[PDB]
Amino acid sequence: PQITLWKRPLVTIRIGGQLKEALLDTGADDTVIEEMNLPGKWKPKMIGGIGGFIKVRQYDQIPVEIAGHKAIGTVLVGPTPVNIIGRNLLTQIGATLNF
Amino acid sequence: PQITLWKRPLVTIRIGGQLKEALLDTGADDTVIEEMNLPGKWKPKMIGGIGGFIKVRQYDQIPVEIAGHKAIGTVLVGPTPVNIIGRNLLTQIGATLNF
Ligand SMILES: CC[C@H](C)[C@@H]1NC(=O)[C@@H](NC[C@@H](O)C[C@@H](Cc2ccccc2)C(=O)N[C@H]2c3ccccc3C[C@H]2O)Cc2ccc(cc2)OCCCCCNC1=O
Repeated sequence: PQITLWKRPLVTIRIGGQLKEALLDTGADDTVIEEMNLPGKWKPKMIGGIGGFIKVRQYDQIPVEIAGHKAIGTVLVGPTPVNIIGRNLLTQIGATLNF
Repeated sequence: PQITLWKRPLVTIRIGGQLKEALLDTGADDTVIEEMNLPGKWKPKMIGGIGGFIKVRQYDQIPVEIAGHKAIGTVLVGPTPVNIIGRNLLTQIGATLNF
């Protein structure tokens, strides 16, 4: 689908059997979801953005369905203001910026 | 043009007579430019991102040319690690997300 940017590009995703709303973020290298219980082993990690660095739990090969499109990749879980879909998963569903 | 997301979506912009490299960010509500001496009156502001908040100076009606696309709007100047072109300016150049 073609998404204009007048409003925040928030879409419904499905992860861990749960449906959530996430922001399609082209400025985020990785995908960071709000604290939740995800199956499997996780590795402590530190990511940085605007405002500072935060500690996250890194999960690998996590299946995520974005607007009906399937992706399987790394998902970081931590104290984020909003669920973010980064370039690691955006490239999987073939998302591009057009103008 | 069509920009893929394998790497960070960096483009050349023109602001205040200077050519800069900025990141096309669909996850940013506003546009944040690295510290530069822009003339005119500004309003102090605090924007929140991933690791917290940072203080910026808000300039309005600033002309910014994005890859040959003339746009004009609010620009926040602060200690950002990278120039960020937000939705306020992306909507003006007709930018969309497609997948
Ligand atoms: C610059 C971003 C502005 C300040 C902010 N947006 C973000 O921070 C949004 N994402 C910001 C990123 O697109 C910016 C982008 C800028 C950058 C780029 C390269 C190197 C350093 C910093 C970044 O942080 N990127 C980092 C990131 C984010 C998530 C996961 C991994 C990583 C790694 C790194 O790329 C998420 C958000 C947060 C609070 C929100 C709403 C959305 O509250 C609600 C809105 C609050 C007011 C509006 N604020 C925003 O739109």
